[PDB]
Amino acid sequence: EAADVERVYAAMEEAAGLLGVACARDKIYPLLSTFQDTLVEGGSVVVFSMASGRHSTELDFSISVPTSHGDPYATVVEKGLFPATGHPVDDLLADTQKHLPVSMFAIDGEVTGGFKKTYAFFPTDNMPGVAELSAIPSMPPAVAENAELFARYGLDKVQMTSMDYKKRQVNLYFSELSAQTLEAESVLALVRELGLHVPNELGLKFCKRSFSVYPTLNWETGKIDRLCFAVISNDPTLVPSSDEGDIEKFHNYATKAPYAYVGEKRTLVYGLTLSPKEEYYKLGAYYHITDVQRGLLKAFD
Ligand SMILES: CC(C)=CCC/C(C)=C/CSP(=O)(O)OP(=O)(O)O
Ligand SMILES: O=C1C(O)=CC(=O)c2c(O)cc(O)cc21
Ligand SMILES: [Mg+2]
Repeated sequence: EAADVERVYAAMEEAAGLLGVACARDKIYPLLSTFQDTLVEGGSVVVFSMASGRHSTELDFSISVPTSHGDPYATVVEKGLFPATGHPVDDLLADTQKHLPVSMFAIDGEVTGGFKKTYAFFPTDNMPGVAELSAIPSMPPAVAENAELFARYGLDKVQMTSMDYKKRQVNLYFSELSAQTLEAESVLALVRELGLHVPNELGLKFCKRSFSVYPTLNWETGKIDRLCFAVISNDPTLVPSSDEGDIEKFHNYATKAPYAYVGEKRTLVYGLTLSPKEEYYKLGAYYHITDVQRGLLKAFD
């Protein structure tokens, strides 16, 4: 429906406007049109995310895509929206759906850059482990090379994976995390092994509240690029930052970002990302939600 495309895009501009970011329609409209059938409210998920520091001048969007519509990356490449990297990443999404059960897909882009990634959701009652994932031919070798470490910290079940075709990186979204894993002692030990920024008390408190944790890996080396802790909540003041600027900006976004599910509070997903020399903050304000998010809020918020 051409109507849904316009509705979604307008909302995207609205979310971007709050951050002072302009949307490149030539890069966005073509993509929304291609997946116009998924933009229908009901069982669709759409998120508009902001980030601090370096990525403060950008705005990302995530749109769920049912598997019934077919491999999303095969679609964008075939439609000439994105060029094949020529690397294993081009086959990872196809191989994943070829080796494991995928319950849903998702496309991810940036308002000025365009399409950049896809997601592969697995059945909650049948999520793969690190072993099954590392077996995928096109999966980064780093996944297998970090299997022991993951097990040592209770990172086993993965609710989904994402592929960034531009940076050639893979995220593993671990789920069903144990309290032990999120303990301050466990978190510090983990970050130290990965050589990442050491979170302070505020950061540690956020980690403990996390419902999901995801490391980013690459095909070049076996070193994890970064690790992100995600918290889902209806609370608009959870940004784990001591910066007056972040406190104000994230709160503004969390209370004004567009959303269609009027009748309920805005679903928000905050992220604390730790990189080798620093940490930055993220916040996804959901424009479309489903029972999945509703269930997560009841369980972790
Ligand atoms: C349910 C849907 C459509 C997906 C939401 C997207 C999601 C889980 C956010 C992770 S992405 P992100 O936090 O931006 O981190 P990076 O790709 O930069 O590593
Ligand atoms: O945003 C969601 C989301 O909307 C639903 C999820 O199940 C999920 C997950 O398992 C892990 C994540 O890092 C994020 C999410
Ligand atoms: Mg993003």
